[PDB]
Amino acid sequence: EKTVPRLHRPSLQHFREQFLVPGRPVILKGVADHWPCMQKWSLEYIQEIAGCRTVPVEVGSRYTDEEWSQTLMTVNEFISKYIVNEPRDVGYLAQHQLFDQIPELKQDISIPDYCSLGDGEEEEITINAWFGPQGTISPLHQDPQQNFLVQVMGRKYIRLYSPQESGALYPHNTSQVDVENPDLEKFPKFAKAPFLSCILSPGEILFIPVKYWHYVRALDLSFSVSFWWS
Amino acid sequence: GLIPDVKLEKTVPRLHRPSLQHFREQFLVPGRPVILKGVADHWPCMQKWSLEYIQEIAGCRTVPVEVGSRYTDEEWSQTLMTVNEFISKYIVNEPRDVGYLAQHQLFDQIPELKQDISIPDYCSLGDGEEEEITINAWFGPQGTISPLHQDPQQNFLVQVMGRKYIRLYSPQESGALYPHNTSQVDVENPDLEKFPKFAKAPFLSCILSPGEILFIPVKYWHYVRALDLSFSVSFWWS
Ligand SMILES: O=C(O)CCC(=O)C(=O)O
Ligand SMILES: O=C(O)CCC(=O)C(=O)O
Ligand code: NI
Ligand code: NI
Repeated sequence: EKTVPRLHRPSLQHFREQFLVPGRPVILKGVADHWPCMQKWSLEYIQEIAGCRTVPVEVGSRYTDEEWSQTLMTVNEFISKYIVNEPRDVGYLAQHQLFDQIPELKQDISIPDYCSLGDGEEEEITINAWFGPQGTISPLHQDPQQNFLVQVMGRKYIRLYSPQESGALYPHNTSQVDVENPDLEKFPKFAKAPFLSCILSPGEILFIPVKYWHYVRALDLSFSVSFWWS
Repeated sequence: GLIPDVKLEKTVPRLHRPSLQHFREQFLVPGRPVILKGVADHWPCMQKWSLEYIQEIAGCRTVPVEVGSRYTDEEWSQTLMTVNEFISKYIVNEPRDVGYLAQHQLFDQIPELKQDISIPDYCSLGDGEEEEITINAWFGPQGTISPLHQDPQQNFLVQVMGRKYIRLYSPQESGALYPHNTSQVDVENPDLEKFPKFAKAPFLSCILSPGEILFIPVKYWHYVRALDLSFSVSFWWS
């Protein structure tokens, strides 16, 4: 497939002019790979620091509002039931501001310098945790802000469609199409829609331009951190 | 739950930042207790460690919690629980029984907390190595009691939150304390008949407040009762 480009610590100017302004995706290397989270986060570290904390957990496909659901449980309960022993069902600790809830963890991360290129102020950047077993899947969708998706534990497969291709994406903000199991009959335009893809690995940051369409499956036990900014 | 009448008892002397040399010659060598003022009062823990701060950072960690008084081995016991469950059951609202997060090396367990304290300069006067210093947390509701006892090293007990009534007896007074090392005597309710030699034994005492450091010389007998919700840090050094 066509792969998202990878750059080691590109200047602020180059990032702005070649990716930010024109809305082109890119993977940034050498930027987050030495944040303390990269060496510190593990099942055991997370359980030790945050195991007792209460967090929202998704179960089900996020294609339709009616198709998924969240329940509150401790981090230990979530790891026990959905990661370790020995998951029948798929649970995802997704889209949760864990780092406002647990300021100890926020110390293990950092706000990417590139964020200073936007209009908004730093305090207004939304930082979400995405913590889950191999096999979690976020259906194709778009978000209203710029995004730096930081991979911390494990790898994700990520597929990206320009907003220029919204039409071939048979929306309902979220696509009706199962990106990895599409129905060629029900949505013909899809299969020839062009895209970029990647396997996002620890230390790596994917820049997802505002409104850019993205699909995401965790290949391993996974932990990512997104920064929604403007 | 009564603030004792300390101005009627001999008080431990208080000094503001005595010099190392004065501390060495007049307190360490002869083994005399003293309260050091103006040394720890600006440690970050002094402003930082509210009850809510401690719960936020440390809440999930498992910690040993003592129940019962330590007058003999069989009279007390420890339960391992989270800091949250300790605070919940033994600190907040109206707890029925007394629990004490006592004598626990919380600072090796949660190293970030080390940034909020320091090794007192005076420790460099000992023979030991800085790494060999043992730092313990003592976190408990109003009313915890540590019975009269001695420890085998020098001690700087730093008060961070709340106050403690402390009574001290020199090693030369052991006879009048009826050791079983620990004493059989309940300092604040002594049995005069069973322990006749206790009433006249000489002692120093104090109410130790936040920011203050109590120097307990090696083997000096000490008894401690928390007057409020309390948090102390001890440095056992040699
Ligand atoms: O990582 C995922 O599973 C979804 C990420 C995402 O949609 C986002 O960060 O905006
Ligand atoms: O703070 C207490 O209750 C006891 C302190 C103590 O015995 C010590 O630090 O040696
Ligand atoms: Ni998204
Ligand atoms: Ni002691």
